[PDB]
Amino acid sequence: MVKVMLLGDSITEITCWRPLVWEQITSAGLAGSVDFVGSMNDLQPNCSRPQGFDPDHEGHSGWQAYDIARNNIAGWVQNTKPDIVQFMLGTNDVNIGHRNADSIIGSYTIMLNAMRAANPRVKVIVDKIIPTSWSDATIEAVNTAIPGWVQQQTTAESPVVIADCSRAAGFTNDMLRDDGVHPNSKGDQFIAGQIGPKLIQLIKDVS
Ligand SMILES: CCCCCCCCO[C@@H]1O[C@H](CO)[C@@H](O)[C@H](O)[C@H]1O
Ligand SMILES: O=S([O-])[O-]
Ligand SMILES: [Ca+2]
Repeated sequence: MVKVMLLGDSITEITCWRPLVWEQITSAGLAGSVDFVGSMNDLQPNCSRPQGFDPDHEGHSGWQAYDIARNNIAGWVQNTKPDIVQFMLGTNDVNIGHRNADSIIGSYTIMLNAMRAANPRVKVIVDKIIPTSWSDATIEAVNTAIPGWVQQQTTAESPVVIADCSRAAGFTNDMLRDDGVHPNSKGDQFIAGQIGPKLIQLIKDVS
């Protein structure tokens, strides 16, 4: 099976886009070919769970890319050896850590280095980060940086592709919960529509 790790923070852990992506995989005829991997397996009870849903993920509410890069990622990828890694991180670096864009892209680099050390053929999706309701400018600065980072980092052996979940790709405030940070059902549909097709293409590419 193709092993996929859905790495992230609360936007991965406590949201419902992962079931939608699994549905897409199912619809593509790939549910028997795909194993979602990771240390966590919680899903909120208000999400519409497809039957057969693979609940494993590597989402952690409140965790920062800074910390994950330095303390956790090597363990997680060493334990699971994913073929594909999809992530959105950085929201807590800003809102909790008060870190800048240079910090966050640096932490990206350290995470990707660890993913590749575990698997030099890993295929990676980096998500441009959803906006906060208040259009946090350091989040946008990370988003403006992601394409250059990808250009610097992507290789034929280990491609890095972008799932653009940003303001600029259509993420509206109407897609946020009342806390101004997490996607509501509309934002989950949007997220799943950006990630799911890139993830399906990568799955198909895995040898
Ligand atoms: C720094 C932000 C860290 C994560 C805060 C997560 C807040 C999640 O909030 C929770 O969402 C649930 C639905 O998903 C609701 O059922 C709960 O009542 C609510 O507390
Ligand atoms: O969860 S509903 O507000 O889009
Ligand atoms: Ca699994």
